[PDB]
Amino acid sequence: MDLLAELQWRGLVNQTTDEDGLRKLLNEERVTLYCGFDPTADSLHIGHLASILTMRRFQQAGHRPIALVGGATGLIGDPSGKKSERTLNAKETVEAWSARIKEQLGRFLDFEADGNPAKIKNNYDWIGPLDVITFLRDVGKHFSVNYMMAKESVQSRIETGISFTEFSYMMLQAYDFLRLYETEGCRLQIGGSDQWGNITAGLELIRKTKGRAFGLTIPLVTKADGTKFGKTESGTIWLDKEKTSPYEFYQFWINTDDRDVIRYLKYFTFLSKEEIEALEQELREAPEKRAAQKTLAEEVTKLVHGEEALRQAIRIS
Amino acid sequence: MDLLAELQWRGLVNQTTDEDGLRKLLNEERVTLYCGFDPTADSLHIGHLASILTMRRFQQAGHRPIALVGGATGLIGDPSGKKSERTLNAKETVEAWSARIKEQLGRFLDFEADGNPAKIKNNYDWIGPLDVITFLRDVGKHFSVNYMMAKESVQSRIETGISFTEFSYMMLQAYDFLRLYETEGCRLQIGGSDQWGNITAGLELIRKTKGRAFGLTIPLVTKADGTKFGKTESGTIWLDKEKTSPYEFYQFWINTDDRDVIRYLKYFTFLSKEEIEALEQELREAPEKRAAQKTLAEEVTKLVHGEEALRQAIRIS
Ligand SMILES: N[C@@H](Cc1ccc(O)cc1)C(=O)O
Ligand SMILES: N[C@@H](Cc1ccc(O)cc1)C(=O)O
Repeated sequence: MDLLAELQWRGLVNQTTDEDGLRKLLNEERVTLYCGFDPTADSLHIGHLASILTMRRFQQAGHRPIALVGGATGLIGDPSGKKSERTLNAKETVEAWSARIKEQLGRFLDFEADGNPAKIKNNYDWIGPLDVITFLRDVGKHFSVNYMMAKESVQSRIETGISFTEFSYMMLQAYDFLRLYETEGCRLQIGGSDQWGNITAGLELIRKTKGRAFGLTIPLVTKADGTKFGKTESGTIWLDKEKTSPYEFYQFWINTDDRDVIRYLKYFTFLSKEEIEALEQELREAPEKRAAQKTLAEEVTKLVHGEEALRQAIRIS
Repeated sequence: MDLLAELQWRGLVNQTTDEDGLRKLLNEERVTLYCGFDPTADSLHIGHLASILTMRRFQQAGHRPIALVGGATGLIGDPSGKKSERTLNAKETVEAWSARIKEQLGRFLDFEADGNPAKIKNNYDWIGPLDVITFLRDVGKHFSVNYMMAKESVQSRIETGISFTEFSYMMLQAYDFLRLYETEGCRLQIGGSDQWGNITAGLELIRKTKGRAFGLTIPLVTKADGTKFGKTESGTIWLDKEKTSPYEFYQFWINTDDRDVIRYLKYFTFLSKEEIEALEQELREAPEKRAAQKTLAEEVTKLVHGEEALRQAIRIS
C-alpha cells in the first residue's frame, strides 16, 4: 500500500507479478520475502546494494527477510544478464566465498527484532544432497522445454550458445522458491531486473505443485550519460573495505553526476521524500555546493561501512 | 569385416558412426559392446529381439556383450520413438520390473564362455547415487542446448511438447556410455533405429571428456503391408510365457506373410545364408507348404522358450 507506493516513488519497482494482490497481502500480513545472492567473487559489490537495501526497506515496514546465499547455484551459474557462458568455479572457491558473502549480507539486516528478524540461508543445504533422478522427476516434470526456451536469459543466448548446465539454472532457483515457500512461508521473491524469468519459474513450480505467491524485480540502475552503473575506471566498487577502502567508496558516491544524484538518493538512501525533495531544490538553486552528493556519500558509506569509516573518509578527503 | 558384412546382408545395420573404423577394430580386437533396455513393462516383447539377438551374433563372433538394464533411466523415460510424453512410473514398479527383465535378458547370452562372457548391468548403480550438481557440471557443461534441440527425438516433439525430464534423458544415456567406456573398455553401443541421437550423444560426451568408440543402430522391422511390426489383434507378443504362451508365440511367427518371411529369417534366426537362400527358392516353388514359416516359428520359439516349449506348441497346433 504505502510501502509499495513508496518503492514506486523511489523507482525500485521494475515489474510485479500482481501489484494489487501483493499490495493487499503486504497490508494484511507479515510477509516472508527472500532475495538470493550467488558467490561469483569473494565480495558483494555496489551492483547488489539496490536489492539488499530494498530488503531492509521491506524489514523496516515490518516484513521478514531471508537472504539466500547461493552455495549450490553458484556452482552452476546464472546466464541471466550475461552475454557469455561463464567458467565453472570450484566447490572450494565457492564454499570459501559463500562464508564472506554471508558476513556482508548480515550487516544490512536486523537479527534482534522479534516478529520479523532476518534469516541468512544457503541453498547448498537442500540442493547439495538432492539426487539427479529426484531433481529430473520432482522438478523437471513440471517444465516443458518450450516454456524454458522463451525465457529472456535463454532466448538472449541460443545463437550465442548456452550449455545445458546454465540452461537448467532456472530449475534450481525455481526449486529454492518452492522450498522457502514450504519451510518458511515465503510468499514473495525480489531481485534485480534480469531475474524476472527465474522468479516466474519459481511461481510456475509452486502453482503446479500446490495450485498465492508473488515476485517483484528492481530496475537496472541508470546513468544519464548512458554508461554502465558501477563501471569505474578503477574497476568494481566492492563492499569489502579491503578491496575498496571507505575513502574510495566515499569518493565514488561524491562524484555522482548532478543528473543521477537524485535517482541515487531515492534508490540507496533512507532519507524521506521531503528530505529528498528539498535536496532537489538545493541541487537546482546551488549545484556547486554539492549538497546532494555529500548527503549521498555519507548516507551510503555509513550504511555499508559505518560512521567511524565515514569519519576517516571525510578526514582523508 | 565378415561379421559386419553378414549383418549388412541380413539387414541389421541401419546406421554406423564409422563403418571402416568399426570393421577394422572388430577384426583386430575383442570388442566390448553394450545395449540398454529400459523397464517399461514387467516383460520384454518381440520389439526387443532384434537388438538382443544382434548382441548374441556379436558374442558368437567372439565379442563381449553387456546387457544394460535401465534401472535409473526407466525412472525418466526416453522420448525417442514416442510421439507423446509418457507417465512416470514409480521407483517400486521400475525396481520390480528390472529384476524380471534381467532374467529374460540372461537367456539370450553366454555366461560360461571364457574371454567373452556377458555381463548384465543396471545403470541405477551409477546414476542412483549421483547428485544433481555433479550431473549438471560434469555432464551438462559438455552439451549446448542447440546440439540437443536438433536431436530427432526432441526435434520431433517441441510443438507436441516435451518436459525437461524427457529432454534430459539423452544426458543419462550419454553418461552410461562414458561410464561403460571407462570401467569396461566398452567401445561400441548398439540399439534400435530411434537410438541414433542418444548413442551419438554418448560419443560426443566421450570425445569431449577424453578426446575411439562407435555406434551402430538396427533398422525398424518392416512389414510389406505397411503395418506396425508386432502390432497384433491380440496385443503385444511378449517374451514371458505367462503373458504370451509358447503356442501363441509360435502361432504369431507361423502367420508371417510370405512377403516378410525371408526378411524375418535373416533378422531373427541363426540359419546360414545358404539355408536362408534355399528357403527363398522353396518359398518361390512351393508357397502353400509354408516351409519358411515353420522354420521361422521353430527357430524363434526355441531361442526364446526352448525345445520343450516348442514341442508343446507344435503338438497344441
Ligand atoms: N540467480 C541470482 C541469485 C539467486 C540464486 C538462487 C536463488 O534462489 C535466487 C537468486 C543471481 O545470479 O544474482
Ligand atoms: N533408451 C533405450 C534404453 C537405454 C537405456 C540406457 C542406456 O544407456 C542405453 C539404452 C530405450 O528406451 O530402449
